[PDB]
Amino acid sequence: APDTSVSNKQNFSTDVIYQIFTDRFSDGNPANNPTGAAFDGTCTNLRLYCGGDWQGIINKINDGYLTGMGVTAIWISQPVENIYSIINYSGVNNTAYHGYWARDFKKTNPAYGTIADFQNLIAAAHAKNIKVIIDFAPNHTSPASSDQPSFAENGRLYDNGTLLGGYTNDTQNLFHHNGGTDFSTTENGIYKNLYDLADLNHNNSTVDVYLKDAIKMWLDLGIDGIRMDAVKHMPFGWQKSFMAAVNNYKPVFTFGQWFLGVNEVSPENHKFANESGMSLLDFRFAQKVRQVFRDNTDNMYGLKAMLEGSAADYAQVDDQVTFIDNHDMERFHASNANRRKLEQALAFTLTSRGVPAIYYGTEQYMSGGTDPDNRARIPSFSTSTTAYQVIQKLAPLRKSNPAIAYGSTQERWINNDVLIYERKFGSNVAVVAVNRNLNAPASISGLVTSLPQGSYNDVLGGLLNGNTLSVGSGGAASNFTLAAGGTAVWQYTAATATPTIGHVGPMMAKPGVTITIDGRGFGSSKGTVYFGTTAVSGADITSWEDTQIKVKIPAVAGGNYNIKVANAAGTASNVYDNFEVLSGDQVSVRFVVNNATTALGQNVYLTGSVSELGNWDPAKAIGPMYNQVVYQYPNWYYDVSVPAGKTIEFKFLKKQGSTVTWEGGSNHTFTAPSSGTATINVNWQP
Ligand SMILES: OC[C@@H]1C[C@H](O)[C@@H](O)[C@@H](O[C@H]2[C@H](O)[C@@H](O)[C@@H](O[C@H]3[C@H](O)[C@@H](O)[C@@H](F)O[C@@H]3CO)O[C@@H]2CO)O1
Ligand SMILES: OC[C@@H]1C[C@H](O)[C@@H](O)[C@@H](O[C@H]2[C@H](O)[C@@H](O)[C@@H](O[C@H]3[C@H](O)[C@@H](O)[C@@H](F)O[C@@H]3CO)O[C@@H]2CO)O1
Ligand SMILES: *[C@@H]1O[C@H](CO)[C@@H](O[C@H]2O[C@H](CO)[C@@H](O[C@H]3O[C@H](CO)C[C@H](O)[C@H]3O)[C@H](O)[C@H]2O)[C@H](O)[C@H]1O
Ligand SMILES: OC[C@@H]1C[C@H](O)[C@@H](O)[C@@H](O[C@H]2[C@H](O)[C@@H](O)[C@@H](O)O[C@@H]2CO)O1
Ligand SMILES: [Ca+2]
Ligand SMILES: [Ca+2]
Repeated sequence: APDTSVSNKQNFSTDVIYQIFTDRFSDGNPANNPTGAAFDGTCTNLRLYCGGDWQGIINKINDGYLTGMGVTAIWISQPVENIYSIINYSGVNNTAYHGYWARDFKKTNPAYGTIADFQNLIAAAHAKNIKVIIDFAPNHTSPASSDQPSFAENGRLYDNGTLLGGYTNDTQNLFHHNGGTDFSTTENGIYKNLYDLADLNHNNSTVDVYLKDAIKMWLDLGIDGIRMDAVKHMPFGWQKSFMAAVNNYKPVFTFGQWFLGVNEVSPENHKFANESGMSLLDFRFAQKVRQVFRDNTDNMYGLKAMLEGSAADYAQVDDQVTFIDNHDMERFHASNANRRKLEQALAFTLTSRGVPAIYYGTEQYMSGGTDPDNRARIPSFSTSTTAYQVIQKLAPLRKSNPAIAYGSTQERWINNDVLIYERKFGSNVAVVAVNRNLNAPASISGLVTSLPQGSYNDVLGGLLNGNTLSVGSGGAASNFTLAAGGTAVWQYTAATATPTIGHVGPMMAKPGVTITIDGRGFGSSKGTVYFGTTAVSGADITSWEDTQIKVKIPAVAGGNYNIKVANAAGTASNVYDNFEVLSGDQVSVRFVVNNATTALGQNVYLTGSVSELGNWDPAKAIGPMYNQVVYQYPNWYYDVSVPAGKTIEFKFLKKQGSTVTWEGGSNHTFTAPSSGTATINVNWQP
C-alpha cells in the first residue's frame, strides 16, 4: 500500500484530522440519548448531554460532509464508559458529555454507542478513507471526594464491570492521595490531582496492567491512532512504557496533550516528544499562530522563528499535531472578527509541517469563549463557507504533494506582515504566501523559489485574494502584488528519482516489530534498510513499494539508530534519525535514591547498563529526578521504562549542566519485573 493509504496507522502527516466533540456533532440515534436532568436536546445548556453520537458521525461520513472537505481522519471524544452522575458545581449541573470522566476503560459510553456502534464507525470511516483516532485519558477517572464518598461516583474504577476500587478507602492505592496540583512544578502536576479528578497511580501494578490491557482492546477494535490526554500530568517513564506496550503490540500514531502558554518554549516538552514514544499536540505552533493571526501580539518574524526553532527542537517535527484552537481554549474566530483571519490561519496550518487538526465547526465560523462556550452544537453542515472551501482545496494537497506532508520549511520572503515560505520534498515543491495585513497590500519583488520555470495558478483559485505566480529560470519570481489579506498557494509535483525518506513510524520499539518507512523514490524492487550501520534486506523487508516500506526491526542491541534505505540499484536515501530500538518489552519501575545531597541547580539522575538507562553515558542519563511529592529531598525518585525481566546494573549521578558527579562504590543491581511495576530503593553511595 502507498504511504497515503487509509491503512497507514503509523503516519498521519498526509492526513487532515477533524476533531469531533461527539456529543456536539450529530445525534444519529436519539434512542441512546441520556435523559432527564442529564439531557438537553436543544443543546442550550452546554454542560449537559445534547445527544451527538457515533451513529451521527457515521451519517456525516456517509453523506459527504467530511469527505467533501478533504478530511481524512477524525479524532473523537474518549469512547470509554464515563460516570453517569450529574454533578452540581456551584448550583450548576454538569455531565460527562465531554467523555473525560472515565469509569471503565473497557466499555463504551452508551450515549455515544455500543461496541457494535464503534465497529460500525470504524468500518464506515475506513470505507471512506478516513482514519479514526480516539481520545484516551489514563491520567484519571472522575471527580472525587475522599471525605465525601457520596459525591459523584467517588472516582470509581471498574474493569469491564468489575469494581476495582474508589477514591475513598483506597486501601489498594489505586490512586494518588497527595492533594491537588497548583501546576507550580512538573512533579507537582504529575503526582497530585488535576482539580478534583481522582489521580490514577501508575505505579500500582493493577492500574498499570489494566490500562495497558484496556488500550489493547481499542487497538483490537481497529483504531488508527491515539490522542493522549494530560501527558504532562503522568510520569514520563510510565508513558514510555505505555507507548512500548502499544508499539510492541499494534503500533498506532499517538500524540499527547501538553499545554504550552503564550510565548512558552519548553525543553522538557521537546525531550518528551523526542523520547517518549509519542508526539505532541503543537501548542507552540498554535499559540504563535494565534498571536500572529488572531490577537496581533506577534508578527511574521515570530512566526518564522517558531517554524525554525521547532524544526530544530523536535526530532520529528512532522509528527507534531498542529491546530489553531480546541475544546480547552476560546475559539479562534471571534464573533466580531474579520473572517479572513481564520481563513488564513487555516491555510497556514494546512500547508505547514506536522499533522493538522481542525476543531469541529471551525469551518462554520463558530465562535465561543472558554469551556463550555467553545463546545456548542455545530450549527450547520454547509459546504458553502469560505473556510470549508479553503480546507477543501488545501487538505488534499497533503496527499498529492509530499512537499506538504514531509517537506522542509524555508522562509523565502518576509516582513512584519508577510510570510512567504517554501515546502520541499524530492521533486515536489509548494510555495505559500500570506499577507496578514487586512488593509495593506504588499509589493513582492526578489522572491526566489525552487519552482520550475513557468506560470503557476493559485491553488486557492483566488479564494483568499491569491494571484498567479510567474517563475523564470533559476526559480526567481516576477514582481507581483500580494493583496491585502492575500493568501496564495503555488505548487509543483513530479516523480522523485532518488529514494527519499519522509517519515518513519513508530519511532520506538523492540526487535521484530514492523516499522513503516514512507516517502518517495524507493522504487518497486526490494532494496536495503539500514538501522545505523546494520543492513536489513530480503525476508525481513515485509513489503516494499515506491512510497512505502514495511520492515521488521533487526535484533540489534537497544539504542538510538539512524534509519536509511537504498534502492535495488544501491542508491542511498537521506537519513531519518532518532530511531529507538528497545531492549525488549518494557515495565515501569520506580527508582528511589536516599540521601543524595545537592547544591541548588544540581540534580540527581539515573544511569545504567541498558540503553533504557543510557548505557552509562551521563549525557543520556535519566532525569532530573524528583524530590518533592512522593519522596522528599535529600531523597529522590523517578519512574522509568526498563526492559522487563532484565538484570540491570545502575548508579546515580549528580549533574549541573554537563558536569557530572558519580556515585562511589560498586554498581547497584536489580532484576526488573516481568510484568507490572516495581520500586527499587537504594542509598546514595559516596
Ligand atoms: O541568493 C541571494 C540572496 C542573498 C541573501 O544573503 C540570502 O538571504 C537570500 O536572500 C533572500 C532573503 O533571504 C529572502 O528573505 C528574500 O528577501 C526579501 C525580503 O524578505 C523582503 O523583506 C524584501 F527585503 O525583499 C527581499 C528580496 O529582495 O529574498 C532574498 C533573495 O532575493 O538570497
Ligand atoms: O567501557 C565498558 C565498561 C566495562 C565494564 O566492565 C562495565 O561494567 C561497564 O562499566 C561501567 C561501570 O560499570 C559503571 O560503574 C560506570 O563507571 C563509573 C564509576 O561507577 C564511577 O565511580 C566513576 F569511576 O566513573 C566511571 C565511569 O567513568 O561506567 C562504566 C562505563 O563507562 O562498561
Ligand atoms: C484533558 O483532560 C481534562 C480533564 O478531564 C479535560 O477536561 C475535562 O475535565 C474538566 C474537569 O472535570 C472539565 O472542566 C470542569 O472543571 C474545570 C475546573 O475548574 C472548570 C470547568 O468549568 C468544568 O467544566 C472539562 O470541561 C472537561 O473537558 C480536557 O478537556 C482534556 O483535554
Ligand atoms: O525540588 C527541585 C530542586 C531543583 C534544584 O535545581 C535541585 O538542586 C534540588 O534543590 C535542592 C537543593 O539542591 C538543596 O541544596 C536544597 O536547597 O533543597 C533543594 C530541594 O528542595 O531540587
Ligand atoms: Ca444520540
Ligand atoms: Ca497524574
